Amino acid sequence: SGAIYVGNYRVVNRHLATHNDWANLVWEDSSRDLLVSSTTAQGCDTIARCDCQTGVYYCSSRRKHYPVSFSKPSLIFVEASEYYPARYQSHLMLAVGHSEPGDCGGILRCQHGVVGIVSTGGNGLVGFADVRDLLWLDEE
Ligand SMILES: [Zn+2]
Repeated sequence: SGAIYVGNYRVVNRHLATHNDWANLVWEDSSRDLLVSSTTAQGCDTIARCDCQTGVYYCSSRRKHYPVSFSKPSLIFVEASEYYPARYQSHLMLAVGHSEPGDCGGILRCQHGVVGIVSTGGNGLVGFADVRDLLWLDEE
């Protein structure tokens, strides 16, 4: 589990979204496994605006933050998981590392802020849903 709290937005994995998230929906995209809902309180996370390929992610299933290199956000074929069939997922970045279903929502961060959240796992790889192209999270 986990979210990003920027401005009056909450960013979560679409497959973990709550009733309250859908009842306060701003934007969602199945293909990216992302959903954004509106918040009453201001959040304090900063979204990275960069093309970094190194950062640190939180892995709840190891209680550890791991430094990783990660790929450019792309359309990647993902194996079936407990929450999606095998499919193409867009705006996904891979690293070599551990990720199980409960790790979804863990933050990937670089020197510029939050890059994205854990979304995929298995096969010795971790996949992150990028948020750096969602420039509207910085305003409004
Ligand atoms: Zn960066």
